Amino acid sequence: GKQYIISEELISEGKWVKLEKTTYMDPTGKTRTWESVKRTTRKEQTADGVAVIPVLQRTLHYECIVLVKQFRPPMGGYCIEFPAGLIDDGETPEAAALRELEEETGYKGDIAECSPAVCMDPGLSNCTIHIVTVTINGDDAENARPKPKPGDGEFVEVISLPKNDLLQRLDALVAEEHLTVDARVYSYALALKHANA
Amino acid sequence: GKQYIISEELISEGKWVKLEKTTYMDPTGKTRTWESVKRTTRKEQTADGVAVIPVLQRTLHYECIVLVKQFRPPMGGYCIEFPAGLIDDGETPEAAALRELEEETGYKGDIAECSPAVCMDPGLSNCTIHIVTVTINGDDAENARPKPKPGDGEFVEVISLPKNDLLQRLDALVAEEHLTVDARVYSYALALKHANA
Ligand SMILES: Nc1ncnc2c1ncn2[C@@H]1O[C@H](COP(=O)(O)CP(=O)(O)OC[C@H]2O[C@H](O)[C@H](O)[C@@H]2O)[C@@H](O)[C@H]1O
Ligand SMILES: Nc1ncnc2c1ncn2[C@@H]1O[C@H](COP(=O)(O)CP(=O)(O)OC[C@H]2O[C@H](O)[C@H](O)[C@@H]2O)[C@@H](O)[C@H]1O
Ligand SMILES: [Mg+2]
Ligand SMILES: [Mg+2]
Ligand SMILES: [Mg+2]
Ligand SMILES: [Mg+2]
Ligand SMILES: [Mg+2]
Ligand SMILES: [Mg+2]
Repeated sequence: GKQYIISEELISEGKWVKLEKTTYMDPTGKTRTWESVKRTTRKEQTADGVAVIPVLQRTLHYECIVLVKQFRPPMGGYCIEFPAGLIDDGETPEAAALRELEEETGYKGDIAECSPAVCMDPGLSNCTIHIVTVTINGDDAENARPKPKPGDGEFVEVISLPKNDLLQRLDALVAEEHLTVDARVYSYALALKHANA
Repeated sequence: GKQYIISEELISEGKWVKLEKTTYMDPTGKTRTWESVKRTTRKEQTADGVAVIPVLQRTLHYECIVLVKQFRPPMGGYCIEFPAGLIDDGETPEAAALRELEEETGYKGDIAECSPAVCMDPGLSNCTIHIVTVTINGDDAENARPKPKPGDGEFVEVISLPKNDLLQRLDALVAEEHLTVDARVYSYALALKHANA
């Protein structure tokens, strides 16, 4: 028997996040519940945000993956992640990705590809994002002196690491600093390693 | 200046998840708030769970990545993910990995590598997992006819896709029906294609 949602009761709602009690039908026709999380900023027929995989390309160097370091309140510490942001109203995933990349890193990129909506943590929330691959011409005079343009309550640090040695460099950051690496960044790094050998 | 947590005020706590209002100090010395989510099952000094990257190997065959498909209440639909589960009390990440892999797919594997705790969705929750790379000897009799041993309220479908064509195969599954691929699975698949550049 196929499963389906029966009802979604609001438990508590903040200005950005809300908790819900989800009642659904299981394969055996039995009613069960689940505690779900959702963002209050999600628009209809639109993913919550985007994560950007910024590939910095330079003539004299191997490719680099541009990451950002930010203090994350929910984590109680600093985290290393792909640049990311919530999609603004009417804005396409691609546009959101280029804007957030420039805002958080100062780099002006070009779209390479865009994934369909993927889930962030399906066992807990309904949060989804588009993973957008963007290339950056690191030799262009325009990208010589990049500087972020963060908002009021935002201070991002840019950290670019070699694509051919990503996993190792991420491990070093974890060991030497008070940092947590994002699961998507690490999954990306593991496959780069697994593909290689 | 270094940012840090000033206080955490409980907003709503459930059986599995809770919502809190976090107050922290920004780089300038000003206090700001943030809405954060946490799992109530989280034990101090340990990550919430593990995600397993199972590589099914067989002589003279392409390698396959074992994934699971399950109905996810928060998403209101089915999702394709790496087998994963919460870490049991006192259980090590590696043991959780092999245990969850067997319960969800029936396969018995060997640990290849284990990542440090990485965050699932930092801008929203404090959820963390260890991504454990595991290899499955597809030529061993015990792995010939593996059968999932799920819980009372767990219903999983095993889907193994070729590692050599992972991203394309994921797209083909999504073209067939309403399905959402996990962001970590997609990040992994993307890097397999982006590697060697
Ligand atoms: N939970 C919150 N509590 C208080 N204020 C909030 C919260 N979420 C967002 N905001 C406000 O909206 C802004 C969105 O920042 P983005 O930069 O536009 C989005 P970013 O934070 O970068 O996240 C991008 C993706 O990764 C995150 O972990 C989520 O998965 C998200 O989908 C935050 O910087 C803050 O000003
Ligand atoms: N939110 C919830 N509401 C109601 N009951 C719950 C909830 N979370 C866990 N449970 C209970 O604990 C079990 C944990 O299953 P795992 O299988 O042990 C953990 P799994 O679901 O697989 O997730 C593992 C990792 O990937 C998922 O996205 C999770 O968010 C986590 O990051 C659930 O099957 C259910 O019995
Ligand atoms: Mg951001
Ligand atoms: Mg933004
Ligand atoms: Mg932003
Ligand atoms: Mg599970
Ligand atoms: Mg379990
Ligand atoms: Mg399980």
